[PDB]
Amino acid sequence: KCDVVVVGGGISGMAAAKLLHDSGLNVVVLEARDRVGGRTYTLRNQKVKYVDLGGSYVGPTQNRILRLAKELGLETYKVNEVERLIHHVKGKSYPFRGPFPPVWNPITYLDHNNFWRTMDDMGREIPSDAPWKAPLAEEWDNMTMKELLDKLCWTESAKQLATLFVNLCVTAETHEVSALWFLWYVKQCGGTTRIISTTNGGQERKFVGGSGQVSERIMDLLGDRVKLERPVIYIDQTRENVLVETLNHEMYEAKYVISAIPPTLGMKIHFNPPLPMMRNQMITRVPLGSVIKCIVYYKEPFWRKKDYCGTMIIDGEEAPVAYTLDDTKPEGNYAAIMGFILAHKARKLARLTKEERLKKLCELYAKVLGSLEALEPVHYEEKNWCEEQYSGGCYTTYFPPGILTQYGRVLRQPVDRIYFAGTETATHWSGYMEGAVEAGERAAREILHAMGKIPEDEIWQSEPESVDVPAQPITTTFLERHLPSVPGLLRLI
Amino acid sequence: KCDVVVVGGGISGMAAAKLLHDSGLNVVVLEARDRVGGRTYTLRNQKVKYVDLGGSYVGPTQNRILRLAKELGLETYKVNEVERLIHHVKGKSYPFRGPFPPVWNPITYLDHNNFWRTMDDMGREIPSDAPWKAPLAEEWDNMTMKELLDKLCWTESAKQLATLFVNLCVTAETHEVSALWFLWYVKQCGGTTRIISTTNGGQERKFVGGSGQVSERIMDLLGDRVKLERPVIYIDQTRENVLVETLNHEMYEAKYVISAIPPTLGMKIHFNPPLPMMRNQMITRVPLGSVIKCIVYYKEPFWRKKDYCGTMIIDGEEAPVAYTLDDTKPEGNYAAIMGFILAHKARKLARLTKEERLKKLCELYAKVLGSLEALEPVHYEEKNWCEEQYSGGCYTTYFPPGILTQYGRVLRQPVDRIYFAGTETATHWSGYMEGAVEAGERAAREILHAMGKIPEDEIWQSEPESVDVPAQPITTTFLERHLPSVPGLLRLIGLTT
Ligand SMILES: *[C]C1=C([C])[C]=C2C(=[C]1)N([C][C]([O])[C]([O])[C]([O])[C]OP([O])(=O)OP([O])(=O)O[C][C]1O[C](N3[C]=NC4=C3N=[C]N=C4[N])[C]([O])[C]1[O])C1=NC(=O)[N]C(=O)C1=N2/[C]=[C]/[C]=[N+](\[C])[C][C]1[C][C][C]=[C][C]1
Ligand SMILES: *[C]C1=C([C])[C]=C2C(=[C]1)N([C][C]([O])[C]([O])[C]([O])[C]OP([O])(=O)OP([O])(=O)O[C][C]1O[C](N3[C]=NC4=C3N=[C]N=C4[N])[C]([O])[C]1[O])C1=NC(=O)[N]C(=O)C1=N2/[C]=[C]/[C]=[N+](\[C])[C][C]1[C][C][C]=[C][C]1
Repeated sequence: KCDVVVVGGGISGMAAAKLLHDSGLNVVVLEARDRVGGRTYTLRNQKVKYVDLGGSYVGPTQNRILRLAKELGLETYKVNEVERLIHHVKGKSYPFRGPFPPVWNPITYLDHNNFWRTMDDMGREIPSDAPWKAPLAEEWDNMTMKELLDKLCWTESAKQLATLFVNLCVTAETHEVSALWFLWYVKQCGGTTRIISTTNGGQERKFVGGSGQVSERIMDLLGDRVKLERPVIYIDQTRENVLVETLNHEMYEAKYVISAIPPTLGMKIHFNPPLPMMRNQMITRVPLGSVIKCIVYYKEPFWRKKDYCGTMIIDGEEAPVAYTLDDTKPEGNYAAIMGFILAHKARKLARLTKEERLKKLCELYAKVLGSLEALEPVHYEEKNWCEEQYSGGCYTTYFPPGILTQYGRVLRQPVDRIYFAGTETATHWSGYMEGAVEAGERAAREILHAMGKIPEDEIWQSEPESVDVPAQPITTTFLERHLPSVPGLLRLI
Repeated sequence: KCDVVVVGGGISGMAAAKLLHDSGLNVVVLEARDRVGGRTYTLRNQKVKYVDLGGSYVGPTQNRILRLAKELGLETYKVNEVERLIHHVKGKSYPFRGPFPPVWNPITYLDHNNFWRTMDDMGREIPSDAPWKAPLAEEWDNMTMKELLDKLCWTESAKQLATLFVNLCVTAETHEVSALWFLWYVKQCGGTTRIISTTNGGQERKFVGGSGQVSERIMDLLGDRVKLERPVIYIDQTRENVLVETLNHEMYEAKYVISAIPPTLGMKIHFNPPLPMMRNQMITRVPLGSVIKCIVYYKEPFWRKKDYCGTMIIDGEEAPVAYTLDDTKPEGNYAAIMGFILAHKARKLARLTKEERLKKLCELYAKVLGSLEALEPVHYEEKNWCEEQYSGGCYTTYFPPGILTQYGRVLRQPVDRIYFAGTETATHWSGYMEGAVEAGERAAREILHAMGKIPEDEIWQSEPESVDVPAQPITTTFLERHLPSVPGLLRLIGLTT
């Protein structure tokens, strides 16, 4: 028994556990599996030395995990983006530089340009704070991303790219998801460019040694306080001190509980009293994406000799993987290529043996890169989050049509003495590790204010720009921002 | 410890507990609350005598619950449909007879006609057995019912009626739901007419005294074997006998477990080993509807004197309730009007005090019936399932866009020795009580075949027509089935010639 019990073992949890504890409070972290990273997990073994099988990239805009990571003595390193990149469409590879693949036909350049531009216009109107307050909230929330794309794109080229863009960020199908939501999501990281970018944004760097380290080291900083194998089963706010209880068959009491489960996973616990109605149902409507992350390892980074860094953007159904990044260690060390198997594909491809899938991955790469070499892997590693009981799937939680709108404002409303962290709770970079920190921190601070050691003021707190990962702003073009849409051009005539 | 553990206390479970037990097997029903009715619950108290707060109607098509009901000595009674009915639109009531409200405008008579006609054409094409197998499964599954109506309906009159038709049957918004799914649902009951009808189909009869009876009585036939207050928390197939465990802190073991939790509510349990990928994620994408059931009681059934039985179909937002049935006991006894608060409205009006809601319903009724009398309730009763931890919501589970298609075929794939009941699992009338029976029974039988006391043959079993609720088929009209759509008419117009 203690002061405050935290229900998740992952980054948001620990971040929060620590904040509290750096603050004198007596904390305890109930964590359900033997490891402690979140959807964050770092394999270590001679063949690979280390690989993030969970989440790794981290960037310019993400001032907080950067910071936390530093305090625990960790270091960044940039991802390879020196050579050229590839957009392989209709069976051929086309190389290029810069964040964005070039388009040929004017009546298409116009389209694409409108597409993204429009995503951003549409977002500039959604408070991150609270998406459900947008002038057009409902209209956008009762529509599906596919609907939007269908309405928005006069060219197939664009319709597909956008699909992919989407398949790629969040984890599912243009048809699986609320427009209002997805629109929110992108903006809440600073829009298209920031998010899609390797170099001046989202996927610039990985952490030396693994993002796993983040939470392990906080565990180290915490005493015995972090209890592994402690699936929390049952929470009771009935009396005064709160009781939490473990599948284990032990009890803990405190005067507060932060929960860092991904929202759905709340169903995993039995509450008494019952949750208020909105929450109770909300927990039931907000699932997780599906993805298998895969890493194929070669003797050296053969791509570079062909003046490709290993970034492939790949169009089409026949392809197991649509996006690929270089995963070689910072030293020229373990040549590898990283790749995601998204959404429906993640479920189709699951049935194959690991082996069967490597063949597929390779063959693809050999073809896209154009090099027999890819046919000669030297080691493979993959994780399929789909199958994880205590995670539910990967990257994040998505919102289907009906929902942000109706159940949205509940996600982080406190229930008596339970407050709620978790990346899916953030406001910046939710969905990503940074999110997961802002969350926990904001949470815990909520509890502090409750206990009276701090004002409304200091629940929400600012993000001092890191010095190691400075951020430069986003640039537009008179042309880029006044060319007509395909319709405009039509009306112009 | 025992033979087979069943996880739900509701109709599917009991139905199934029984079947097994009628068969010599050593059963046990772990149920989580003090009661035992499903999303089936019967209030009892002088003011009311009894009222189903949960699910009550039952009808011509539903050959099994009728039957079980009978074996336990229960009796049907038809619901009032002698007087006329009302379609209240744009603020006026229009009375009528027959299951279907009449429409003025031909250019609209045609539309409606096509609307429903289309729903059935569209469903003659989806094997109930396995909806995901339709020639156009995907296309229809990545579409939302709102899209379909939008695409399908050339007239507001129709778009609105249809919307309501949906808000009503399932329990969500045209935009929350998969076309493919909803289509499936309707057809899996035998289509529009069967389903919408009071008299010759869906809502013909209530049981006397309450549906609750059904499951209680089985609990009676069952020994102590039914354990209330036993939230199952944890199920372990690791070894050989399976262990299930209660929040209570006691353990049962068996050689099979039937689960009768509505699917999502699986999450409620910790599995080891972990459920296979698909199931693990499916449990998570398939929620329930939202609805508050409401019953207002009057001195006598005043509407009848006005030659209305109290069936109100009510269009518009300004309305807390869109469908209303007479609930007066079969004797002329407790004058009452039943009504549903659907979908978004369920959540909007939830904030109001019970009181605030009564004023609202009444006022509503007073205007629609046109009768100061309704301003004079003599007692009120209401349930809001939205707030129920061990149910999730009401009538049933719905599938959003992505999903029947992908995670569908798992709903009832067994996992080692866990087999899966619950209405959400049926093939007929799923979503309804009948369903829940077909499920449970079929389930159990699945286990029988496992143990080798029965062949593949007898897992799925047929449905002998009730004598007391005989069923007559669905009737079409040369005209009904050849009038053009508003498009057809358009294309017909060929001034060219
Ligand atoms: C999975 C993943 C992947 C695969 C990938 C990725 C990721 C992921 N990410 C995301 C992250 O990870 C997130 O954000 C985080 O992690 C979250 O965290 P949190 O909040 O904490 O949650 P978690 O972590 O999970 O934790 C949880 C915990 O809890 C526990 N439990 C449960 N239940 C329970 C418990 N206990 C007791 N009782 C009970 N019941 C569990 O177990 C745990 O422990 C990401 N992120 C970042 O940042 N980075 C990266 O990299 C990532 N990744 C990704 C991304 C992708 N991208 C970027 C791509 C792209 C491209 C182009 C465009 C766009 C995008
Ligand atoms: C709710 C409802 C309402 C409100 C209404 C209705 C309904 C309902 N219904 C439906 C029914 O209810 C269903 O189907 C059934 O009941 C189901 O059952 P099952 O299968 O078994 O499931 P349940 O019952 O829920 O059971 C469950 C059990 O389990 C338990 N738990 C949980 N969790 C747990 C447990 N244990 C251990 N552990 C754990 N974890 C619980 O508690 C329980 O016990 C219906 N149906 C019929 O048949 N009828 C009727 O009436 C109904 N209702 C309605 C309907 C409506 N309508 C028809 C209307 C319309 C109009 C026009 C057109 C169409 C429609």
